[PDB]
Amino acid sequence: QIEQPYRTGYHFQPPSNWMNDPNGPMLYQGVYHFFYQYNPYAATFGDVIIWGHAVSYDLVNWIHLDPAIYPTQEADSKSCWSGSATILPGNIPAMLYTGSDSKSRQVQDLAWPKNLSDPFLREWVKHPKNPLITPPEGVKDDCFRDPSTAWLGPDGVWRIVVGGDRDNNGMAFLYQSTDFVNWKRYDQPLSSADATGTWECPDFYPVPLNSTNGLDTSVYGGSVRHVMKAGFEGHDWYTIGTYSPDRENFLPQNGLSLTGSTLDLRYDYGQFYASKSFFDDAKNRRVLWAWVPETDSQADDIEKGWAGLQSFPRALWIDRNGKQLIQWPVEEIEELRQNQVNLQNKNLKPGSVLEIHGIAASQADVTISFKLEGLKEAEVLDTTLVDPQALCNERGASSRGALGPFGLLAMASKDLKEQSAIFFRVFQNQLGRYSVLMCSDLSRSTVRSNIDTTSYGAFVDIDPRSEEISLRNLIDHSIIESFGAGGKTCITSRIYPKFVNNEEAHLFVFNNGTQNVKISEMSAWSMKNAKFVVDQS
Ligand SMILES: *[C@H]1O[C@H](CO)[C@@H](O[C@@H]2O[C@H](CO)[C@@H](O[C@H]3O[C@H](CO)[C@@H](O)[C@H](O)[C@@H]3O)[C@H](O)[C@H]2NC(C)=O)[C@H](O)[C@H]1NC(C)=O
Ligand SMILES: *[C@@H]1O[C@H](CO)[C@@H](O[C@@H]2O[C@H](CO)[C@@H](O)[C@H](O)[C@H]2NC(C)=O)[C@H](O)[C@H]1NC(C)=O
Ligand SMILES: OC[C@H]1N[C@H](CO)[C@@H](O)[C@@H]1O
Repeated sequence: QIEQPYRTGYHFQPPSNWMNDPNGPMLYQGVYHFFYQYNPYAATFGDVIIWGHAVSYDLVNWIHLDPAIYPTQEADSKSCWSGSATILPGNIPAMLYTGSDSKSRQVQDLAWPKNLSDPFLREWVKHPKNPLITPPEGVKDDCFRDPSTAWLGPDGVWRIVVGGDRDNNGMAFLYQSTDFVNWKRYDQPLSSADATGTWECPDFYPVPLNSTNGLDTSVYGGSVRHVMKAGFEGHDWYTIGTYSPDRENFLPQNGLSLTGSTLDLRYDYGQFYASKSFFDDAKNRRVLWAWVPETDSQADDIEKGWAGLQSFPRALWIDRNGKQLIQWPVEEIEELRQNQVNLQNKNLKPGSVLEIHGIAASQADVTISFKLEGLKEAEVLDTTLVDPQALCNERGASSRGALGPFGLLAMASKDLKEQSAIFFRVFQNQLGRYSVLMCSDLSRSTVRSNIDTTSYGAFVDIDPRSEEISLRNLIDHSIIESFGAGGKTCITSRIYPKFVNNEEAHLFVFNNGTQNVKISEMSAWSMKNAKFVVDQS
């Protein structure tokens, strides 16, 4: 028998209880800081939410600390909601966050470490003039929140954004200040969309063109572009554009307002929400934290007594062609790798299933690369308007085609009665150009009742003719982060097979199509647990 079969081994998550929106991430004095929305009283959202706190020297192995920001003054008596962190000149970190005041309205609060001597910033103090910012003119007291990391303009003035809506038209309210205490709403929003509802946890940063690293938020230039990100309709979206401080104007690259349609871009197309990035000036990389909600019954959450996991921190950067963003787990994860199992030049005959042996199947890192031959045989399906989620949900692992479904069977039982399939499908349009679809077929992930087993999918932007379809998977018990094409298309999935209570998990590579495919290379590593020390009291 096995207890707590769903807690992860190397993904960040508190000892117990509920967690969501990751908060004010930052790198201060050689230490990585992470904060998270926490309900110290149950395994479900509640009327009282504080800021969880934990530190790490490598984003992998953590140390849980006492909660940092909790309601102490009127400006946040009901709860301390999401916010961001900004290290101001002088090496002093500032925390701006949304609070729920006595009158139950959402406002912006400021706070900062109280004992900078302390490597772990255990104790924090609020400013006295809190709240620093209150809902604008025509804005409802529960539609104004999630302030961003601030950025300093060449003119010496700061800039931040706050989420919310104006008559149900999601917006990025922009405020400016010189001291970081007195703020004034700017005349227009930084950006916005219609009928999208409250924009949550906005994020606005610069990405260096033709590079693969990050920049300090405050950077700007002609060889730089800006990502305007926002959550809404249960998903986090973004858009690459150009920023011009002089008029606080954001001009999208594709020239579209966010729509939440299969027309826009998301970081991850599965369970991924309330994401926030931050600049790591030690390794020159922009890191991305994101909340991964549960998919099992609320009843189930109260039983296991915990909800919420954080994605494994991924590095962010704009693509070579500059039209989309790329993500990849930070190198530190590599140090968790134990033993390995390879495969090279292995054909997967039509309708076959090859098992990977010797790996720690339930907690591993698996990369696999397919070599396609005979594309002319691709099914015929113009994909200009097709919605991939519908397609993976209609054509699962058991729907045989020409090229694909071919891929990986993770968190699977020995009898394949329960399985989670991450795979591909290659299609071709009348004119002869190809398209690749990536899927996460959770339809058979678990036999348990009351579990959301919806599947997730997205189209991968590569050329099957020239490049091989690559796929890495971070398998950690109840979460699977599927990285396709080197991070050009990511998909996080939560699954809860029943077998994980008695039997051990299995790992397979498979091809259920009619056309033969070959495994160019398959590198699989068993992943050891991440160290989680506790220093609270
Ligand atoms: C991909 O290849 C097959 C594509 O159909 C798929 O077959 C599985 O087995 C049969 C078809 O041979 C079907 O199962 C039927 O019987 C079960 C009884 O256990 C019913 O519950 C099903 O609803 C259905 O009537 C399924 O179509 C299919 N899946 C299973 C095992 O139920 C293979 O499974 C696919 N390869 C893998 C392992 O992903
Ligand atoms: C401010 O932070 C420092 C650094 O952690 C604290 O100093 C440590 O205090 C413990 C006992 O509380 C000692 O065992 C360590 O030797 C101290 N280290 C240093 C660097 O002095 C200090 O106590 C904190 N002050 C407050 C306000 O609690
Ligand atoms: O826990 C409160 C936070 N949940 C939302 C995102 O899920 C944020 O807008 C809000 O600040």
